[PDB]
Amino acid sequence: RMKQLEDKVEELLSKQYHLENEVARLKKLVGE
Amino acid sequence: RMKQLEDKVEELLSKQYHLENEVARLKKLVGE
Amino acid sequence: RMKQLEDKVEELLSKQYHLENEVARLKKLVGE
Repeated sequence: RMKQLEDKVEELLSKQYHLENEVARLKKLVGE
Repeated sequence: RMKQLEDKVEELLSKQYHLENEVARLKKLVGE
Repeated sequence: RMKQLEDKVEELLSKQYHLENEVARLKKLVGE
């Protein structure tokens, strides 16, 4: 239970950090 | 309380996948 | 070890809301 969740949360958190860097870079292109 | 959690992570998993999809797509369409 | 998990589910939940917001706009801002 606990462990499984913990795994799945660090992965999603991992993904999230990247997703944000991408969106930040998308914002730059398009226009500020 | 653990099923609860499974439930919110369940939600986050899904929303993350549709987000990434949207972003990848946008990245493509936008271009430089 | 429970509060930690709970506290992480919130970072993800929090960032998730903001990112969907960011992309939703860029979408309209691109026509997409």
